[PDB]
Amino acid sequence: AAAIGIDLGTTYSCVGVFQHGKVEIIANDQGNRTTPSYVAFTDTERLIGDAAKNQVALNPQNTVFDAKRLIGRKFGDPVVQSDMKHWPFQVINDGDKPKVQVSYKGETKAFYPEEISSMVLTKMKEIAEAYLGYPVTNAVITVPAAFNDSQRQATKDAGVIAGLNVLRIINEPTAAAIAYGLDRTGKGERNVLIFDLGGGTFDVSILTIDDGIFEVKATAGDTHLGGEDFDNRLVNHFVEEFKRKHKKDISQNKRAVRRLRTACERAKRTLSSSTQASLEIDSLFEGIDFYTSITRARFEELCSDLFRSTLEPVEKALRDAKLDKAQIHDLVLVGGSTRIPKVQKLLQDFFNGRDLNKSINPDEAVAYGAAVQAAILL
Ligand SMILES: Nc1ncnc2c1ncn2[C@@H]1O[C@H](COP(=O)(O)OP(=O)(O)O)[C@@H](O)[C@H]1O
Ligand SMILES: [Cl-]
Ligand SMILES: [K+]
Ligand SMILES: [Mg+2]
Repeated sequence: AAAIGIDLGTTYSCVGVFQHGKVEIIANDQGNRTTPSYVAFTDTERLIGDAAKNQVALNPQNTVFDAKRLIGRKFGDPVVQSDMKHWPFQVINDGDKPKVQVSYKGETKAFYPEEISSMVLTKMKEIAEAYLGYPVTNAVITVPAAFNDSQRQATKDAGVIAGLNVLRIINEPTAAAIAYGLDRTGKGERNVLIFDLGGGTFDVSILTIDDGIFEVKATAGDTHLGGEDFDNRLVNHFVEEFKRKHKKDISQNKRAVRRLRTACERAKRTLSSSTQASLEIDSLFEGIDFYTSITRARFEELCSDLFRSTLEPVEKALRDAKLDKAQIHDLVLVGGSTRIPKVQKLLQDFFNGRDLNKSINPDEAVAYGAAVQAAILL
């Protein structure tokens, strides 16, 4: 009975298992090795993951995401008050705890963030069970290093609600380091930088590892910088292109923008492995189709300031850790956006040509380390 490692992510989640001497990251029913952290409520069903994200444009008020930004916080937390202004779903106050309010099967219902996250975890659990062939009961679940006691408590509660025995809650940067075997040496300090650029957040952690013991020396980043901001740059570019080509402005049609955004995320992912991508959106606006293309070089130009802004938190973290660049032994890429070639070039250039640890898909590295640690704990 194998235990699983679960990366419960702000925008995407990922599950792996250590079995037969190696980790396997487990693909979902659609074949995707990561699954959106989305939950949708309709007149007839609750949708989780791909099915939820794939109907987001049809159902914005009842499609919940970003629950990790709420989990374990009080309603009056300035983070909650700030973030809620920009979600299409309703957040309400139940005894100074936030709840998401939706319509489901014709009725108004509210859920605590940990309940939303428990549904995402249930999906990851079922993804693993379909692969393994038997029920899964034990798991390691990861959290950001910045999470406090209440946020860790609520993440553990999400796991309990999903029917998991949570063996340990471990930090995301620690899990990434474990994935690359960086905690296996004996006496001797090793300095590791984790550069984690995901869908919604950017986190830099500097760890010192000595005889298997992890010590956080410094952290930095931006909780509102990630792949979604690169998608948004492409969206605005294509809104302008559509205006020039058809003299129609689509920006106020919430459905057309959301569907253009989905095609932009897909093209962005293609540009990490090809130098050009095609977009073909049928009936984007008023029956007008939108068939166009984007080059990698144009994408880099549209995001050049955003990509470059990731280096200042690295500088700051090094300052706070009292370390020079050359004193970092390993540079570990985490998060789907670190697959972007320009991002890798910026970081490698900043470190004067140093190797990047990127042999594990960066959007899977946290789950991979979590799966290793789950096996060790058994
Ligand atoms: N090949 C790729 N190239 C560029 N971006 C990617 C690629 N694959 C995934 N992404 C982006 O990674 C982001 C999600 O990162 P991930 O680490 O999976 O989740 P999270 O941010 O929730 O931890 C999304 O913005 C997604 O579009
Ligand atoms: Cl699935
Ligand atoms: K993730
Ligand atoms: Mg992540």
